[PDB]
Amino acid sequence: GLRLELPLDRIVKFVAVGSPLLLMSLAFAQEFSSGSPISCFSPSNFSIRQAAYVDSSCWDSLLHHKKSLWPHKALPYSLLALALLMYLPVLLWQYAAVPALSSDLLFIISELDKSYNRSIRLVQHKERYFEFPLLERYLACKQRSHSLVATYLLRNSLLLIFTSATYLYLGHFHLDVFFQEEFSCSIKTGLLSDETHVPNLITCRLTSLSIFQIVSLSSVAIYTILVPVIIYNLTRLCRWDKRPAFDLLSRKMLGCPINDLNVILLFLRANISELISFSWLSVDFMTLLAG
Amino acid sequence: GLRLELPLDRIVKFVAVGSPLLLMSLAFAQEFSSGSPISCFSPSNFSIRQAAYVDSSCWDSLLHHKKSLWPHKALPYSLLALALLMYLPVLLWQYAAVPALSSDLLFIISELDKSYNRSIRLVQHKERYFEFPLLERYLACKQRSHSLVATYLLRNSLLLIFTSATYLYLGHFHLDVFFQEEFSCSIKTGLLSDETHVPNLITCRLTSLSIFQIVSLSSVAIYTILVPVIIYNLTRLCRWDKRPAFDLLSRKMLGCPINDLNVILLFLRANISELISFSWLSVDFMTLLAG
Amino acid sequence: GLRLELPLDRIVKFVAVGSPLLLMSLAFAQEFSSGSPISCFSPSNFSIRQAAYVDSSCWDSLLHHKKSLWPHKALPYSLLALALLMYLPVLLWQYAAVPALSSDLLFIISELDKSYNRSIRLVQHKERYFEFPLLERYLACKQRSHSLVATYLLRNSLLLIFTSATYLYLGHFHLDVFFQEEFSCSIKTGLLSDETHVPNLITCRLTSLSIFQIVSLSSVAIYTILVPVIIYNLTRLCRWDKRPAFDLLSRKMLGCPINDLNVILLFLRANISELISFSWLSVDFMTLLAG
Amino acid sequence: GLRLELPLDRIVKFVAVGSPLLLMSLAFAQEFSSGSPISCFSPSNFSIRQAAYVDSSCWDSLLHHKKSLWPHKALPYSLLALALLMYLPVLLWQYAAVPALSSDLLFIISELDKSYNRSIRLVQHKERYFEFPLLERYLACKQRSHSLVATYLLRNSLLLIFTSATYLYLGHFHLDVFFQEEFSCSIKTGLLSDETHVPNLITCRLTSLSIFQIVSLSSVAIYTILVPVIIYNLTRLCRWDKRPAFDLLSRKMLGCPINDLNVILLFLRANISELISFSWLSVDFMTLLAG
Amino acid sequence: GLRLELPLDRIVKFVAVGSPLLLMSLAFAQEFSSGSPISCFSPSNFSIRQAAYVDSSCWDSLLHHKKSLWPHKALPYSLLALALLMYLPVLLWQYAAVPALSSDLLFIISELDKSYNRSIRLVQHKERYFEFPLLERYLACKQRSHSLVATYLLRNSLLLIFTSATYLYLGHFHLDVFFQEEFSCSIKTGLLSDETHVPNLITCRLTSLSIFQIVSLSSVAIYTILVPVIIYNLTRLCRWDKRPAFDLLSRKMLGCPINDLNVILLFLRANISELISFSWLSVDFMTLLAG
Amino acid sequence: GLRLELPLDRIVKFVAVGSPLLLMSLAFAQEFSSGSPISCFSPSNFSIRQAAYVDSSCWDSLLHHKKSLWPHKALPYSLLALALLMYLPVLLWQYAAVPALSSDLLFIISELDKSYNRSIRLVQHKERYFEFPLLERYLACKQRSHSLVATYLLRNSLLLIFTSATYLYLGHFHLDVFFQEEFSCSIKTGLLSDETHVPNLITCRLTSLSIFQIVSLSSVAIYTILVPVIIYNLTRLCRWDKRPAFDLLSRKMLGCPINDLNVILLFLRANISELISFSWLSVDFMTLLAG
Amino acid sequence: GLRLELPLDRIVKFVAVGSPLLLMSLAFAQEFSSGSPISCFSPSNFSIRQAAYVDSSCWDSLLHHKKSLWPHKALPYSLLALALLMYLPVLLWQYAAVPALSSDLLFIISELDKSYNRSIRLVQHKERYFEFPLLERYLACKQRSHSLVATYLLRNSLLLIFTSATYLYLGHFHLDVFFQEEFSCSIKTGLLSDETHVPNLITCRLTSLSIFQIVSLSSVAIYTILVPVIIYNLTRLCRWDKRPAFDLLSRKMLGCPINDLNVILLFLRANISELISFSWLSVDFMTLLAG
Repeated sequence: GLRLELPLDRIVKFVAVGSPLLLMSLAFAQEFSSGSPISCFSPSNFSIRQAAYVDSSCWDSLLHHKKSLWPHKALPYSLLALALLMYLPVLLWQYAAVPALSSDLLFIISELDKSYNRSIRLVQHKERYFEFPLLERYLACKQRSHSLVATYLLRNSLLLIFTSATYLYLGHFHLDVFFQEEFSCSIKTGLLSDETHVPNLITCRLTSLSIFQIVSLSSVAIYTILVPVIIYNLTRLCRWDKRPAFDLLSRKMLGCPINDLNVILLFLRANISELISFSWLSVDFMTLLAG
Repeated sequence: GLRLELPLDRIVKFVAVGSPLLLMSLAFAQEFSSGSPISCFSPSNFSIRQAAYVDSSCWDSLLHHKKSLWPHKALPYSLLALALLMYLPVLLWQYAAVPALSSDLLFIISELDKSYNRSIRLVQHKERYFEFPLLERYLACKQRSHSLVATYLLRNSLLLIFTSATYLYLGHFHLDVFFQEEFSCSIKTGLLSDETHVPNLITCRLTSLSIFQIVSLSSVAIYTILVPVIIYNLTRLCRWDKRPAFDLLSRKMLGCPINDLNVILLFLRANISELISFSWLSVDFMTLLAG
Repeated sequence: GLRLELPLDRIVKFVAVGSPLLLMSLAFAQEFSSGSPISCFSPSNFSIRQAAYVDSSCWDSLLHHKKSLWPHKALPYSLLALALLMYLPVLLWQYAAVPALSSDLLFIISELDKSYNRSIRLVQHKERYFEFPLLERYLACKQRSHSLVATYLLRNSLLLIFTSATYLYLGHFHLDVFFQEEFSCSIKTGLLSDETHVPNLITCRLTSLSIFQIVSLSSVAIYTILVPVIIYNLTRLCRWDKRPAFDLLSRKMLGCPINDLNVILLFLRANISELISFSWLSVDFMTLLAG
Repeated sequence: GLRLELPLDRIVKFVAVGSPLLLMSLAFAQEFSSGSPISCFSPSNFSIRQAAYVDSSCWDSLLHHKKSLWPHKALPYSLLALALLMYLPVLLWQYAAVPALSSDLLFIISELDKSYNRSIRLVQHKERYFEFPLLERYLACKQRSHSLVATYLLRNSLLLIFTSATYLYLGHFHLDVFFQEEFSCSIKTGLLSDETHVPNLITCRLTSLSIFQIVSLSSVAIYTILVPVIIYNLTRLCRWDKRPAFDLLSRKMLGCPINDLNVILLFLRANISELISFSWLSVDFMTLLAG
Repeated sequence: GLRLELPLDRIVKFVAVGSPLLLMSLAFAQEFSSGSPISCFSPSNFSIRQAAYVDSSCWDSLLHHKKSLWPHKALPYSLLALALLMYLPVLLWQYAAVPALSSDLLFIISELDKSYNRSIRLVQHKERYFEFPLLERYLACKQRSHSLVATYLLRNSLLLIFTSATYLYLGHFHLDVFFQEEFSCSIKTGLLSDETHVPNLITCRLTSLSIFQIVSLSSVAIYTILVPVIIYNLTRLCRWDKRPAFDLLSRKMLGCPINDLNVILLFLRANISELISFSWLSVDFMTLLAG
Repeated sequence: GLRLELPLDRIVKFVAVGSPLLLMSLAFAQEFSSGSPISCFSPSNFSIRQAAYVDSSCWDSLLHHKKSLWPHKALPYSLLALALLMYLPVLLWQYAAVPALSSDLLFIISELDKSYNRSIRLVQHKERYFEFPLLERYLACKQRSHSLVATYLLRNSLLLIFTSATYLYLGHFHLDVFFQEEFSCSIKTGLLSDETHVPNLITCRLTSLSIFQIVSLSSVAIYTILVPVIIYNLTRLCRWDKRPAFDLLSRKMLGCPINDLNVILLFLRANISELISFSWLSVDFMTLLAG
Repeated sequence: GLRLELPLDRIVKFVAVGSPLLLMSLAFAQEFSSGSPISCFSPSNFSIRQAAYVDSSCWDSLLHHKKSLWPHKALPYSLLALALLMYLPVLLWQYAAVPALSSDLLFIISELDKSYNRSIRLVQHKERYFEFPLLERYLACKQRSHSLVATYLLRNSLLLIFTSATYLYLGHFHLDVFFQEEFSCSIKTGLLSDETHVPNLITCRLTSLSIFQIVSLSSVAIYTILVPVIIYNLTRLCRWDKRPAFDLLSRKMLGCPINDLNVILLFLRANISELISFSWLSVDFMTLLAG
């Protein structure tokens, strides 16, 4: 029943994955309802099937003559790609960091409990500093590594990079097609030319500009909101974490803070409820700890 | 099986989250049924496709010429945003207050049970005042804090602020479009101008004014009803809570009532059924307590 | 596995909550099927879209000129409100009476079982009257209260009040629109006036008068049926309830019958199967009770 | 795991409740499919909307001029009412007879098992007649009552009464509208009069006469079949039921057969598998019973 | 975990009940899809609604003038009735034979196991013939009865009778309407007569003759296949069943084979896996049985 | 948790049953979508209903005049019949072979384990050849039988026969209608003759030739692939199976290989994981087997 | 609870199987929505049914005259075949390698645990090299085999081969039909010729070119991404795997690396968490291992 993810990262992943899916569903469920996502004012003597042909041709082309409006067609697929892009760092953390850290937390929790139990017999009263050789050798070995701190940094770095990519994509493509609801589509380009019945230019109107605007604005707003929490999570480990065995923990509590020790200390602090935290909530001393 | 939420707050959160979703579903399920949410009286010689083009264009524009009716289009999305705004304080309370308070309740419950068991042997008859040092040191440490009382106040403060925001939004936007069921829409503004067939102004009628009025009135009524219960919950802790170990509880029962002691006392009173409340329901005395 | 609700109240709540929902579903499921809930005999030269505009406008207005038929539009929503109005007393009883009464029943059941077990050793043969001080002090304390009897009365009072409100609403609004299946609707009131093509008055017919009549009659009938059972439940406690420990129960069996003793006695009688009711089904005596 | 209902009554209740629901579903699922349940031969120059108006008006009126065909409209609702009418006696038996009889069966089963166990020690060989005072006093008390036999009779009486009511309703209303598939409907009665375009009389045809005939015939047939089993169940207890402790049972096996003893004897016989029925299947004697 | 039904009867009941339901679903799911199950070649000047009226009238009448085609309309209901007719014998066997036979099998299995255990102590080496008085008295009592063999015969007899009824119905009604896909329907019989516009006779074509033919042929084929297995099951008990305690079984293995002994012997043989069948699979002898 | 089916036969049955169902669903789900499965080029002056009549008549007839195209109509039903034809051998194996073989495997497994346990005490060191009389008598009795080997052969024989039947049906019927997408249908054969308006011959086109071709080709390909695995399974037992107790197994390992011994040996080899296969994976010797 | 698949192969199989199904669903769900997947500009005097006939005929033919566009019709079926082609290697690995390897891992894990337990008693201080004869004989027997390494290589080889086949198919067929949205279809080839009304050539346009392009590009991209991980998995075993009993493991750690030893070593390393890995996470020595 161990908890292997910080509470903030859980809600960050949930929001970042869920929101593009919700926006994509809000766009799929409207164009199926309204029918065609584009209308065209065909001439009066175009019967019925020729009007449908004009509609389909202008929707397929999507090129304003008098310049290109391709983002309208590729909205839900581009939104769906964002879901996979957000889900990739979660998969990386799931399949690259949690197996080692799970064992590293279980072992340290068990031996911390054992050390507390051993110190209990000393409480009811110095062969204590050397009494835990494992807690010094193992912790010195892990402090010199750089194994999974890199993955923890890189997950947030990837999330920030993809957020910046979304910013660039939106601000470079969707901005130039705002407030553009109609365009002059043409079909007299290929073999249909040299045929006098069909007019030269046909006006057509997009029927889903509101969905486009709402999706763009909402996505920009939420992915703006989601940046400070990400940078806070990234910068959380930069400052040194401070709250018998805890004395030995504080003994090697110094130096550059970029190790594997900081992440396991953070996960230990976030999982303090597993071990006996009776004395943790009450922040002489031996008399109080006697009970 | 501990209960970590007051019964009143449960129903308040349930109502405040559920009702905008129900109203939004009552609006989605009608415009899909009736087809277009707006009709237009196109001229007789407009064939079929041109009438649909006029309908779609006037629905997209939604601007009365002879002034703007944008709330009609943005009703379900604005209602959906209210659901997230209501759900945010619940998330804050879930992820910021309940972990510490759960441990603080478990510890106090266990040691209260232990103290009652110890006093039982004294019942069947003064080393009793000093017999519980933890119940004095821990309770004095928590009484000097201000940790989670701020969150408890801020949840209700946020709910009140968002209710006021809903009031302002409704009374500033929806009021000026009541009793307005039809408008003169125009399409001869862009490239469609200088074309004599289409008339200058086309009358159009909204087919969902009843849903608009009903949703607005119902939402105003329910969020009016939900205010006194919120202010009662906020003001509940302002008055000091009054009902061996309970004597020590009453001993430090004084001073300014804004501490972390008041909230844990309220949760203890609301969870009296966990411990032995045999003597609680019967509100000399030692002879009665002997059984 | 305690039973905390009388069997009659269960079926009363089930009927009173379920029936408006069933009637509302019988009205939603028909107007979605038949299409428009109102038809209009537009002139022959009105094309197609103008007829739909006339239909929508007359349905939105719903005002007979040659007086108002608004109950037809607001039938399912008014029926849905009745469901919440019926559900409110159930919520009140669930969140205001059952927690105290559950403990009060558990304690009395356990101590009744203990007293029966103690009297068993006296059966196989006067320090018996004073042998149960708790059963006298606790029962005298509860007999002087007025705590949850008020809630039990007020639940049925609220149900009766809401039934009377439904009576008044139906008999004051739905009665004047019976046998009215068609009306002369007009659209030439606003900007559509001074336009000679549209006629002055257009006949329209309601296509759901049968559903209206059936719903009204059925609701009146069932809420007429549901009144005598409610008044019987309310008047049940007015008469004093009569069927070692039961001798002490009969000892304080007198006085004004409006206490908290009557309701707990009723719940004890309705939950006689929990304790040992071997002698209850066989209604000298010590010889029979020896087995 | 006690069985509290006779096998015949189970299938009777299942058939009587299920069949009207099945017939109602066979009528709902057809008129939604075919569209309108009535067609009308409007004149050729009635455009499109006027034909729909004529259809809806004639369906709402449903009055043959050259006399009333209201059963066609009220078929599924009248069938649905039969489901509740059939379900009411089941509810009465569930909430009025089974709680007392459950305890009365459990007690008699347990003490019968105890008596058999006591007689076992006498088998391996007269203080036996007086050895079971409870089996005589309790059984004499129950034989003088009339408590739940009245409910058992009244359930079948109510079922028979409602079957007779269904017979009367069908044979008094549905018989006069058989072989009537078309009628002359009129709409020129109210304000539509003094208008020369609409003809005086319009022929209309019912499109669901086959469903009407099939439902009527099937319901009559099944509720004819269901009567002899009901009367057999009612008359089952009139004849006295005949198959140490069973000798005492046979000792008071006489007199008028209308008591509470007959019903509990029937339920005991139908639940013979609960106790040790090893000797029941083998229908000197002590030597055989020794094993 | 006893098995109370022969494997062959299980598949027979499954096929006989499932197949009419499958055929009925294959007919419901096609006429809902294709729309109307009958088309009519109305004249050119019949507008739109008059053609629908002609279609509905000819479908309702279904009477060839120049003789009756009623089986086409009543196909799915007649197929549904066959499901209940097939299910009735299963209900009879479930509610009339299995309760007695279950106890009769449990008792004989337990005492057979006991006898085998007793003979085990004699194996490791004549007070054996009289050692099982119950196995002789009980088996002689059951051999003289005729209780449930009649039900076992009557179930298969009813299945055969209903198969013959299906044969007669199909071969007497469906045969005369094969290769008949169109007919001359008339509507000028009632009040529509003396009206010159509608022609005297209108040709109409059935659009579901293929479904009719396929259903008829398939049903005939499968219910032909299902007869030999039924007659084999019926004739199975006519021949005497042959494979310490089994010696006593063979001792009364003679006489007329129509008893209750044959059916319980068949069920014992079909449930040989319940008891110790170690020696059954190996079909001197005492030396082999020693292990 | 015994495994009673070879892994190859599992996938063979899964493929052979699933694939016709998948192909049938790929044909049902297309003709419901496209509407009519056949179109006809009716003349210009045929109104609307006469065109539908022509379509339905030509689809029902399906007879090219200038020869018969009946396989197009009977594709999904003929595909559905193949599912039952494939499922029949699985039912035969389930209800005719597995009950005897299950017991025969359980007994041999248990006694093999017992023999291994007995030989264990001899390992840690000739009364061993005669030490297992059952393993010789029972195995000699089963080797002389021919009971369930016939069923095992006949299942694969039936599968091969039905595959050959499918080959013959496809290659004899579907081959002559390939590359035939249109035909000249006629309706002027019966009473519609001697009527000048309808032309003599009407061209019609099949709209589902692609589905026909794809289904035919895919089915031929997969049932070609499925033949070598079937013949391998059939020929598997023809060669003698070769890998204290296993010495006795090898002792009677000779003669004609068509017995019941081969199938139980195959199932034993396929279920080697049930017993102790510690020495099986390591393929002097007594020293190695000591551990 | 053993893990029998490498984590990388799990995600590879998941992606390779899921993605063609997702792409196929993205193509099925669009052409059902838009209606026909192809439109045609029929002449004005073609009524309604002739236009539908032209549409269906041109969709069935799909042959540009002025060369063949068959990939458009066969997109979802060709995508569905890829799912089975990807699933086949997973089935091969499931039914050909995992049963032997499961036992081979269980045995080695159990005996490794036993050896560690035996060495524990030697830790707390040379009959150790010969102390594990099984770990040498069994491991030498498996090192000389080539049984399941071939299957492990062949699974990835098959995946690479099918990826190359997909590359060839796409680049040889889909490339020549890009940027081709319309074609000149003809119907005047068969019996419809010599008929002057229908024109010689009819222009038609594909309405699903965007789906075609998106599916092709996306599939190419993802199956390009999936190649380096496959080749990494294939090349993983080529390099020798390096990290009392582990000394014996290192003793035969040499030679050509193509054996069955490498795969079981890889699976042991990937399943290190099953056994006691307390000393694994802490990478003199005996003093540290004493705890």
